[PDB]
Amino acid sequence: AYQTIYPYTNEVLHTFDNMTDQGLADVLERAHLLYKKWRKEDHLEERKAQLHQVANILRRDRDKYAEIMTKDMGKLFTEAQGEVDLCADIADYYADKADEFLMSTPLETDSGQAYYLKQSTGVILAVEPWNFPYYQIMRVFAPNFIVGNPMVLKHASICPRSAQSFEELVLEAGAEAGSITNLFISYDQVSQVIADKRVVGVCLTGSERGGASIAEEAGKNLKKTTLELGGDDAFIILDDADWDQLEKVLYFSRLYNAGQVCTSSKRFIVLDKDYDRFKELLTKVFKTAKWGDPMDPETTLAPLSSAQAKADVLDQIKLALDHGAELVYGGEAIDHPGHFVMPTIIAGLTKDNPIYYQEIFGPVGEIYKVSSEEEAIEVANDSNYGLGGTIFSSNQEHAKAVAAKIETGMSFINSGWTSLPELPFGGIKHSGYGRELSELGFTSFVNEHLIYIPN
Amino acid sequence: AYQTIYPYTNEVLHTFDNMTDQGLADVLERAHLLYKKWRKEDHLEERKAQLHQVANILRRDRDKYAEIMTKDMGKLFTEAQGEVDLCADIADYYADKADEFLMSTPLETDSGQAYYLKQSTGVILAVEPWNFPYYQIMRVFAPNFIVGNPMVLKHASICPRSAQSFEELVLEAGAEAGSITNLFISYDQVSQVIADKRVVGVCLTGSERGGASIAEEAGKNLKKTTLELGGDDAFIILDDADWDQLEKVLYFSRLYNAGQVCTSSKRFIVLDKDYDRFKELLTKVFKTAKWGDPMDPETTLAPLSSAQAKADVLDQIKLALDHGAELVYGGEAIDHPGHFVMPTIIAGLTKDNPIYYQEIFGPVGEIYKVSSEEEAIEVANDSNYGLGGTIFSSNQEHAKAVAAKIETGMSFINSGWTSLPELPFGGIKHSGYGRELSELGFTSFVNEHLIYIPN
Repeated sequence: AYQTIYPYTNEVLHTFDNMTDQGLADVLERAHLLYKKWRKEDHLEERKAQLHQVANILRRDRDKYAEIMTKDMGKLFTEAQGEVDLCADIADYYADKADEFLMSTPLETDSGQAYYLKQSTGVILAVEPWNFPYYQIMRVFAPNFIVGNPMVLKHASICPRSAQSFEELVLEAGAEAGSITNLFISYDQVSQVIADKRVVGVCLTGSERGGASIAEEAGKNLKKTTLELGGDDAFIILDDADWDQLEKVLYFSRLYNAGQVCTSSKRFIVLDKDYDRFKELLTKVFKTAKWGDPMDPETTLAPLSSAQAKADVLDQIKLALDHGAELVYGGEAIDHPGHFVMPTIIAGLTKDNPIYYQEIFGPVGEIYKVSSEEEAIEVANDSNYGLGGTIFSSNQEHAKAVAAKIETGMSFINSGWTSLPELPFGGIKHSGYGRELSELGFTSFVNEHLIYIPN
Repeated sequence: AYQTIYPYTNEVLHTFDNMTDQGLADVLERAHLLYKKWRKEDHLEERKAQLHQVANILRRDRDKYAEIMTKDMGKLFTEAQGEVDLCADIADYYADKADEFLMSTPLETDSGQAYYLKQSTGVILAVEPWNFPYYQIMRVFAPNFIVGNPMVLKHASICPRSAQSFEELVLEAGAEAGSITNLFISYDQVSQVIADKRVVGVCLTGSERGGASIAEEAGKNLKKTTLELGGDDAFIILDDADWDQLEKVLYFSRLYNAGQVCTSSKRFIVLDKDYDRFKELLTKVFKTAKWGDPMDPETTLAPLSSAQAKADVLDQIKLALDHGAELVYGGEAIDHPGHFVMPTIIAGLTKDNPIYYQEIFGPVGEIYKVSSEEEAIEVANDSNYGLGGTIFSSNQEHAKAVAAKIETGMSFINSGWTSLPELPFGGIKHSGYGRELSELGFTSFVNEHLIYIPN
């Protein structure tokens, strides 16, 4: 069921009715007709103006949109405002790069004249998670809206108000009905949408289980897909790391959004000589956390998104300890109605311990000890994920060399994760395939139409 | 079973045994280790020199490789020689472009420095068809080899000698064992390969059925894929078409490789005023066909690839006629042990006729009649396929404007299909997704690894 249940009080705020089969059919036909309209007639200029208007409205009513996310999945109101700003940046970026990104591409050949057009393909289905209600949508809506692919959205069950308000936001900006439509549907209906001839692609962000189910259904129907899955990013601290700068990013690196970030710095990798120093520094940092009302500007740690999320993180901590891990800090239950989990630090992780290979979507620092840089690289790559990662070193060329050896899609030098409109986002292995954002994400669902005239 | 049965005499020449579970396991491990070796050490220059050597050997022994394709699937020896020459060009092209294509790409950002590397990902599984034994393989092997992705191949059951000899060719070029390995496996074993963690991607060229099976399996395992499926390309003749130039390309457009080409000109779309004239012309061109021994340089029409192929084409022709189509030329059996089908032409096709929407992988010309350019476009787009197509017009500007309105991946002006290393190849709808060749095909299974350094 689609419901808004405030993670801070655990009170049901809204309950939405699921979309009917007839409604779904009407939505797909409307989207398909809109696709044909944009395919036969050039309406790019209008879409550009509309996307800029989406950005204007977000600026103006930022606090309202920020509060909706907080009440939906519990993130700090201040973090929610930051999320809105990034959405404004993404919307404006694609509106500005439109003409450039859609330009035809000349091809070098001495046999004749050749180039390819970048054309739209059809209706795109987007399946998104709750950790960044607006950002997850905008990452794919903005580029596809500009190319001309109408979109249908299946958002997470716990952030229906965010999903619904995004659709209303685009309609308010003046976009034609059908540009994007939220779908309060079940898993079976999602299968029907993917099997619908009017839908030409699927982009999903979420868990491996959901990804495997959606990709399997898409493959059976010959629909292209892009998958953005979990991560268990390695944060590697080399011997020449600047610890003054290190202390400044630690809180953000693992406790931002209460650790519910695919690119969170889940696995800290430190050298023997810095091991004790780091355990003490991370503990000092985690101790500054102040949990409570996410709407209060003083709160610096939000409650997890749901009761189930809290239960899973707590069980993972228990599992780690039961298999030999060492409890460095926290691990103490928080007495409060909200889904709170206190910052916790575990170490003494070994390959025979299950948690060594598991992603923990919570405020849990994990410390891995290595004796050399080569050992650091080995541990970083001994993972089923390959999304992000950080290399901390005062020597830029050194950091760049080590980063290249990490089997992952993204490497952040001397900093936790960052996402910007101009930077491609995506990974490898179980983190998925394909990319979102930049010009790379822009063409995921565009048809490169070759035009060839031989001499 | 994997067997070489000469289409001209229907004589079984070779019978190969299937690879075992252990053999498959040994191959995957070897390929996986080779991937690691190339990822840890720089062996690009050697791979470049080795790819050039593959081209040199193909050049030197062109006739032996050509005859192998002729004996496997029956194409004209002269055509087979042409395929080899294209393979030589594809090989030389990626060897020469290697450095340029692998260069790191700078990303413009005002927040700091950013760029992304083009790194290898792992072992790639290629599934190929018999229509172009060597070209189908080279299209994907050349780019992935340069990238550093070892490859495993599952080729068609009727062209095992081609598959086996291609592996021997790469070995003879000095490439390390495992660079590419042919696999005489079953469909079940193909599923195991896709589910093996050492395999990170799958590129298939073939029928919709095979495509859906492999893509569905890949999706379930979170593996990225590219699909090059069939086509039912429209060959549109506009009002200002140069009929002298038209007559020169017609034979090739539909009878090349006996019509067994995905980008064959299967649907001729002509205006009322030109209808009768085109019927006469196509009939005149088709009458020049000389079927017989494909090794004979006198032959201009080869037998189909198998008895089943022949049976399917003949049934499609019968189906068309039973539903209202008109027989304009041919349609009579050829008495000979070979799998021969004489050039046939049908017209009077209506949307109510099943064949109107079916691809015919044989020497069957189909004529659609329209009254205007708008109708020509509607017919061309009223298809489940969208691979290639042709626009015939003396006014290039006009031809290009019309081509842009066709929903397909490629448009050839005043000529039938053509494939070059520098040109991207692929389509939309049931024709698949993704592109081969060019730079686009080069990055299908590349990990664009982002390196970001904030100010």
